Amino acid sequence: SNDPSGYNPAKNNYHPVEDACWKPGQKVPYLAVARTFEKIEEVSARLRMVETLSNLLRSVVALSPPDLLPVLYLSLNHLGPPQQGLALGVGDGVLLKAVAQATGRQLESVRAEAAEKGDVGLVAENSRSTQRLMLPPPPLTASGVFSKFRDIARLTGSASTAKKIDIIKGLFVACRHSEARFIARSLSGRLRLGLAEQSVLAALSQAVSLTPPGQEFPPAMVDAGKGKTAEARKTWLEEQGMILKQTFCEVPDLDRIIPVLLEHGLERLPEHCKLSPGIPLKPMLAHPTRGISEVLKRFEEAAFTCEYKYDGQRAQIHALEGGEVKIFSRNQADNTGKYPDIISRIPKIKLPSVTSFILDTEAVAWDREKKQIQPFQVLTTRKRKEVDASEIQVQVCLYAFDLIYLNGESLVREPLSRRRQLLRENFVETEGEFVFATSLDTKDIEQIAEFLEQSVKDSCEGLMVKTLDVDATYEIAKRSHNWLKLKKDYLDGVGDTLDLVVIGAYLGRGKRAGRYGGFLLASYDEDSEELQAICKLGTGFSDEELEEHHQSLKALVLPSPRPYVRIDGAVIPDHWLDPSAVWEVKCADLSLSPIYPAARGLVDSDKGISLRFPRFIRVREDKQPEQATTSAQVACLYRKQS
DNA sequence: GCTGATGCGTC
DNA sequence: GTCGGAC
DNA sequence: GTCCGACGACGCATCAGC
Ligand SMILES: *OP(=O)(O)OC[C@H]1O[C@@H](n2cnc3c(N)ncnc32)[C@H](O)[C@@H]1O
Ligand SMILES: [Mg+2]
Ligand SMILES: [Mg+2]
Ligand SMILES: [Mg+2]
Ligand SMILES: [Mg+2]
Repeated sequence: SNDPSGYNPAKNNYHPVEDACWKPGQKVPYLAVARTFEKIEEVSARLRMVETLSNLLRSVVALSPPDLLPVLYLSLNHLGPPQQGLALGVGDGVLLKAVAQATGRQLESVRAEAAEKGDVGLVAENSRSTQRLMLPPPPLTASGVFSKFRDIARLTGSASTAKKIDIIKGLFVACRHSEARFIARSLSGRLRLGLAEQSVLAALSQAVSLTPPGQEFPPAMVDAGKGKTAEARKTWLEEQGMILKQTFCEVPDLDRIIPVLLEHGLERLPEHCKLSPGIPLKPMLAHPTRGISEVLKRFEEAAFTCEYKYDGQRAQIHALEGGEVKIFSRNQADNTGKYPDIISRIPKIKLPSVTSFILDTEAVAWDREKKQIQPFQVLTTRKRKEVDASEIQVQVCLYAFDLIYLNGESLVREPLSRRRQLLRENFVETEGEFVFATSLDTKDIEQIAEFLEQSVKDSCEGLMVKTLDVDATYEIAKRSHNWLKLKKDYLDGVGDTLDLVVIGAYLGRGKRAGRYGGFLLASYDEDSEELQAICKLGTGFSDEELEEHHQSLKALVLPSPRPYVRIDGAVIPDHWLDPSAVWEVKCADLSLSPIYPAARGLVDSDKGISLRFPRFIRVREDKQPEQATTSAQVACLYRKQS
């Protein structure tokens, strides 16, 4: 109704009409979204973030229903449904170049300031635009910005980058107040509100519950909870929240959900949006566990099963009523074109009485000559888009462990004991092509230990543990991490541990802004008496330990690298460090690296060795660089993985 | 027609 | 993928 | 326990520059 600069979606007694900063039917100003982002990032309690976002959404619902879908995508920093594959194709380099041109500054200067500040958003908004005339263009709108993000993403092929930069410069030219900050963070893929998919869904269910869509204007019902006690209100909002969450888990597509929501309302939503083959769904996830004893603590007395945890890529296989077959990744991306070989074997895995299904499987590289699982790295050499069956060279075996839908029946609310039985009886195993995950039903600690040892001997990461009947459904909305993963490298006394030298530091971004966010590490090659970069490291240390690292490594900063340090193709550190600090580092496995020089020539002529899932464990004050893990030791640890 | 840098999606 | 912080 | 965003290696896919 006035100036969006003063918009406060965090105010007390927020009124969706009277406190909006735009008029009924008007397009939602982008500045309204930006001020909402400001108020969100100012707080740390999710519940406060959700109310703030809910207030904006209620104003959108009340005043400008068509902008709901854009505003939600801007809030998630998504371009659309994950199975459609839209991607910006920008990257820091392009974004920074656009900021340079827009502000008429040198690229190197913008790059150095972004790194120093740990944030592109502040650089893009604390500098004015040269192309801007005396008369600014019209103010940006939420849907307008979203459509421009989509335009950027749809630009492909030769000469597309320059067209992308033009759109980005136009946006920065039209920005006001804090707008440029959130445009830039969105384009860089680092919106970092502290609020994401789960909080957005909560704000959306809260908003449509309190301010129903479909009302004649002016809406008679602006706050549908005002007539309820505080406790009844909270119970009601939690129930409505679960209706939305469970539907979205089954159909994580806002293009489908939002129109239904505006037309029929939330309570009728499940009737219109149901789980079905051909629509990807959210997969069930797992929590790590320390050991067998913790497994018994979380599962108490409930019977459970242990399954090999195969080291491949999750594949959600959909067989539609009528024959069509789709395959999706754990992030709902369409991998159908990547697996022509699997699509052709579907008739061979399902009994003829199966008319439709959704299977939960692990695609694993398989050596047909040796009849043996192959490592995850081999699997990754497969082509991704538009693959022809004849050209496949790395074969895949599917390891199936769950069944989510069969013959028209959703199994989401059924216990695993029944889902597994339907999987085992209606599908056919073929060695090297499609098999059921090796499993063990027991409560005996001794058997479980031997079974965990055996899973590793059989080329697996460890064990997956799942209840059979108690809280054993596939309802992600109730618990997304219902399963437990047990790997050996989670244990304190098990796993490959290395002592590596810190040779560089990278300036932190976001939460790490103003300090180091990552470090470059090296092993010691005793033949050439050089330090060879082996991996980067950015997790495992607490906020306190990280502040100590910054204090302790600041005397070691060097203007130039030492001659006996070799990094080859690794990212050049922002700060070179005199080799001195030695840290203990844990990884899940060692891999052959196309960029790191550590141990190059000892296991492969061209490739050195790096670490899979590295994490900081502790400082090794009792170790000098000469006593750090050697490149020969690295090579020996890699060979031991057979 | 080719290549290095790098985006993007696996983990 | 692992991890720690805030709730 | 949930939710979130810091950060990791790696390989195919993509495109400015040649
Ligand atoms: O390490 P993480 O949390 O990503 O592990 C979960 C992934 O493990 C894969 N996987 C392999 N074998 C199984 C079984 N038997 N059951 C469940 N998941 C399994 C999946 O790809 C999963 O995302
Ligand atoms: Mg950097
Ligand atoms: Mg895995
Ligand atoms: Mg730690
Ligand atoms: Mg590129």
